[PDB]
Amino acid sequence: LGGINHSAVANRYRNLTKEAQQNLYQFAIIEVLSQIREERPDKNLDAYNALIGKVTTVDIYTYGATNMFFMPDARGSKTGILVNLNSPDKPYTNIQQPSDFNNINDESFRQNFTSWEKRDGTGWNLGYFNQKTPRTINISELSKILVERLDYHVSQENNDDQILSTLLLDVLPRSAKGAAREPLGVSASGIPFQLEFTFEGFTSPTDELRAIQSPFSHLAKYFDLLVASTNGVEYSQEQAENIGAWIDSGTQLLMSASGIGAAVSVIQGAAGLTADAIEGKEIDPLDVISLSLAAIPGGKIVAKLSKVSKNLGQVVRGGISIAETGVDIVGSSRDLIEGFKKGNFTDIINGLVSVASSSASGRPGKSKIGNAIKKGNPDAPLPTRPTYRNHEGEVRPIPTAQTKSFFERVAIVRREGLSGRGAIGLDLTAAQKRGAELSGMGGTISKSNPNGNVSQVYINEAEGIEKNITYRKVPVPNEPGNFENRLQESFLDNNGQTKWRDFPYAGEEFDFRLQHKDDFNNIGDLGVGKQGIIAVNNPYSFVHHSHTFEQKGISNNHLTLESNAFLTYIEGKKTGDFENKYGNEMEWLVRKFKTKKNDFDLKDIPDNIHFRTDREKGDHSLTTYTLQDFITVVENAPTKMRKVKNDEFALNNIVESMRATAKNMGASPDTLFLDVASTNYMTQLMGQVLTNGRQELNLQGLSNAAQKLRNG
Ligand SMILES: [Mg+2]
Repeated sequence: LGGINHSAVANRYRNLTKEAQQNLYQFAIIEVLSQIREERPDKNLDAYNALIGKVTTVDIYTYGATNMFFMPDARGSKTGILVNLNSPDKPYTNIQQPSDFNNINDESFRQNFTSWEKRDGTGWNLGYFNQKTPRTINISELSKILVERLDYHVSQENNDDQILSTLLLDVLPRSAKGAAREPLGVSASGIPFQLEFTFEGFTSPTDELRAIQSPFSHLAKYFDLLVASTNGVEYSQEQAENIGAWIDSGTQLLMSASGIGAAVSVIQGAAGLTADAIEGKEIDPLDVISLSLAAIPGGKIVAKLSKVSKNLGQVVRGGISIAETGVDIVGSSRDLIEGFKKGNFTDIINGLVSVASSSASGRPGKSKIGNAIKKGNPDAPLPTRPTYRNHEGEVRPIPTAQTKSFFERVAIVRREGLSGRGAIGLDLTAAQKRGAELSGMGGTISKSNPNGNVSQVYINEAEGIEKNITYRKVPVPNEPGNFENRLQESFLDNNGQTKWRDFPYAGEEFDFRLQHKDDFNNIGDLGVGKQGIIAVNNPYSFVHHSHTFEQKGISNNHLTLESNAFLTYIEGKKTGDFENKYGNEMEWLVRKFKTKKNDFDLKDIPDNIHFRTDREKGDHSLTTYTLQDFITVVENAPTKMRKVKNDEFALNNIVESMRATAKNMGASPDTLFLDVASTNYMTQLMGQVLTNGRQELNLQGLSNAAQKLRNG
C-alpha cells in the first residue's frame, strides 16, 4: 500500500540552494572515494584531498551522463575508475581495458541517460565509451557539473518528479554517509564544525524515500541539515486558525487515559483509527495526516485524524507537534501505520498518557508533555516538528491541529452521543428547581433522600454503562447522629431490593459532575423552620444559594461564596502547577464538596461571604458592591491571579457556576449585593488572591477595578 511519493522527494532536492545541491553531490563523491581508498592497497588521498579543499591537482573526465564521471589513473589515460554515484552495487568500476566498458550493462547505468541519449548503447552496454573523447576538468569543479547535469536531465524529460527521485535513490544515502564522515560536523555558511550528523538508523535507499515525510525520517533530517548548512517559532490561535492547516475527518475516538494499561489501549486505539481510515478510503496511503492525541478534561484522551489542507502549501517533512493539550503525529497515513507496527510512537504516547492520566483540565501544558516524552530517553532534544512551505517559499513548522475550534468540535460529537437518556424527563417548575418548594426538589422524598433530590442518568462513556445517580443524605459511617450528602448510584441486589453505592473513584464523580454541571441539589435541610442549601453540580463551583423555608414561600434568600475553598483553590492554581502544590486536581475538586469551610489547607478567611438582593435583604445592611463586580475581576484574573487564566476551562466553569447559582436563586449578578458584614472577608480574600496580601484593598477600589475592565 503506497509506492514512493516522488514529488515529496523531488521537492526536497529542488528546494535546496545550488550551493547545498553541490554540497550534497560533494559528500556523495567523498563517500565513494573513501570506499575506493579503503578497498585499495596504496591509500592515496589525492582525489580525497583535492576535493576536500591540499592544492594538488586531480583530473576528472566528465560525460553526458547523470551521476557519472571518470578518474583516469594518469594524465590523458583511457584507464582508471568509472564512478556511478547512483549504482546500488557498482558505485565504482575499475576500467583496465576497453572491453571493461562493454561488460557494463545494468539499468542503474542506463537510467543515467536521457530518452534521447539511451539509444547510443545499442543488448544495451557502455562499449561506445571507447570511441568517445571526454573533456577533462579539475576535481574541484565536479560537484557543480553533476548538479548541472541532473538539472539538464530533468529538463530533457517529461516526468520531472519520478526521474529525479530515481536518479537520486542511491546518491542520497551516500551523500548522507559522506556528510557523517565530516570531522566534528558539517560546515554552516563557511563556519566549520557547526552541524552534527550521523548515519545511524538509516533504512534501505527505497525505504528512506518511502518514509521521506514520516515523523522521524532520517533522510528528511539530512535534507534539513543541508538547508541549515546554506542558511542559517511558536503560534497563537489567530495565526493558527488563519493558517487553517488541518481539515477534520469528522470522526473521533474518545478513551480513558487512566487505569493500568491505559497507554496500551491508547496506542492500539490510535493505530486502529488510522488503519480504519485507510481501508474506508477516507485517506490515501500517501496523504499527509495529523493524528492528534488530545487530552480531554477528566483524564480522557481523544484520538482524531486530520488531513492536511491542500491550501496550506507543500508539506516539507512530517514530525511531532506538541500542544498545551497533547501531541500530533504528522506524516503520510502509510508512515503512521508503519510507525505503529514498529512501536515508533510508544515513548511519545506513554509520556502523554502518563500526564493526561488524571488531568482535571485536559491541559497538562507543553513543558510537562515535552518532559514526559524525553523521560523514555534520558535527556534528548524534543522531536523535530513537521514543516511546510508557504506560497512565498518560507519553510515554517505546521501549527497544531489542537485548536480552540477542534475542542468545540470534540464537545459537539460527545454531546450528540449523549441524547437518548431518561425515557421521559420530569417536567419541573422553576420554583421546584430553585429549591423553594416544601415538597422538595422534585424527586420522591424518602428516608435517605429527605430533600427529594432528583435522580440523574449518568452515561459512563468508558464502561458504556448508564447509572442512576441521586445526591443522598447518608450516615457518616462511624459517628451516630450526623449525616452527610453523597452522590450514589442505585442498583438491584439478588432479591430485587434497591441498594446504593458511592462512585468508586473521584474521576467518575468528576465526569458525572461535568456531564450534569447545570443541575442543583439541596445539600441542606427541608421543612418550615429549616435551611435549604441549594448547590450546583459543576465541580468548579465555589458558591451556593440558601434560604429558610417558611410556612409559605422562603426567607433570607442569599448567595454564599465559599471563602476558604475558593481561596485554597485559587492559590493552588496561581502557582501555575496545582498538582505540585496540592494533590491531583480532580481529586481535590471532588473532595471539596465533602469538606467544611474551615477544613481546607488555607483557613485565613474567618467565614463564608454572602450576597443578597435589595428586595430580599430583611434586616441585613448591604454594600453597593455586586457579585458582578466580583465576577468581572475574577474572570479577568489580573495581577497575581494571571496564571489561573492559563486554564480557561477551569476559569469559565468557576464563572459559569457563579452565574448559574445567581440565576437559580431568582437573581442576577448585578442585583446581588455583598452584605456589609462580609466586607472585611471580601477585601481580605481579594487582597490575597489578587496581590498576595501586598496591597490593602477596599470595596470601592474593587468596584472601580471592575469598572476599568468593562471600559476597555
Ligand atoms: Mg522536464
